[PDB]
Amino acid sequence: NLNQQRLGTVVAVLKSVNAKKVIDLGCGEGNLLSLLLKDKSFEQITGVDVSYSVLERAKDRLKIDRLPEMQRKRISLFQSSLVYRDKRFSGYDAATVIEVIEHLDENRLQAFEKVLFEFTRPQTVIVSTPNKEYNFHYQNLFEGNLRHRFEWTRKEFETWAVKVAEKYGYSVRFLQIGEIDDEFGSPTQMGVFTL
Repeated sequence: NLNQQRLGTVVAVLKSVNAKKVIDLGCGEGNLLSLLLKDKSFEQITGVDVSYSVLERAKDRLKIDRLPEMQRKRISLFQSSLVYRDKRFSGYDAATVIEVIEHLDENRLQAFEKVLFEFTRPQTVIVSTPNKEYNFHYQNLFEGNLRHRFEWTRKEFETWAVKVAEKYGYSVRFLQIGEIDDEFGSPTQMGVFTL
């Protein structure tokens, strides 16, 4: 499924840069945390979410209060707004922002940018967001999955990526996740930012 490819790619990218400490900003229900917890190469796995409701679901989904001792010593989950600085954000090799920016209004987005690229400022930053164009053509209204609004087009994602890259001094690489359409691109767009 697409989610597998999406999260599977993030992990792959993280290993390519030999990231040992990873923080997933806006971790939702911990799906990425799950996959990361399966790769012993990651020494510290951290998830952050603005809603404790979602964090609680993440805790249950991961059965954190069940994993072995050495397993629970590597993961951490905590609540934060993601728009203000937080000391708990520093000291990481990489930060992941999966399907998060399309949900942020102009205001929260710009503040999130400073906290991420200026304060947290990790060696690697992975960001993925849907492709409005691709979905418009392959996603049926009210249908939960692909195959036959606030999402960004390729141009919009590329424009944003170049903007933060040149403003904060990151080199940016563009990846296409999912089946590629010669005219519309792929289901999800990904930008890999490196210092």
